[PDB]
Amino acid sequence: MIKVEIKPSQAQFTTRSGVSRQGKPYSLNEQLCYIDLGNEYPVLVKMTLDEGQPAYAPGLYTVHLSSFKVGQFGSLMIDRLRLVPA
Amino acid sequence: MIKVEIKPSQAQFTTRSGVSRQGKPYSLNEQLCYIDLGNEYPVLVKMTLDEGQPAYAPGLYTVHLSSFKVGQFGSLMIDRLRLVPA
Repeated sequence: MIKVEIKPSQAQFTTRSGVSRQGKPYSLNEQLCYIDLGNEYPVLVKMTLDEGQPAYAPGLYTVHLSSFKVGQFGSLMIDRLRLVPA
Repeated sequence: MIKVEIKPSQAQFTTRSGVSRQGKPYSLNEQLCYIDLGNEYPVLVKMTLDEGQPAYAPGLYTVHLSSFKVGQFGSLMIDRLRLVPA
């Protein structure tokens, strides 16, 4: 299991916006977290949240299976990091 | 945990080859597996193995932490799927 931590300082999201190729508006919410990838300290990682989802609260989380998909070259890829409480 | 299965029919790798941009030869070994992504049946996924590593034997496996890296846009990515026995 991948250990992900949302620190007290990471409790908010920021929002970027713009317009798609054929006219539609979009908004993307982004939140930071720390993921332990087995180095000396956890590393900082940016997450784009799904529509209508609040920022995750501070605490410990692991990665949900829906984070993954098979890509166009047939290998596994991350679609978007989606989290569940530890 | 991601459940990965190497079936009896997937016990071998195939090898692709070629030459890099500035002259070096390369060989890449590829092996297939089934990964349970929570749909009605597991899906077929292609893996590129690391240098000097044999094909994984038939059986159940989970994903090692070294499979992941932070990408150039700061989000988590899969580098190469690396497995350990379940």
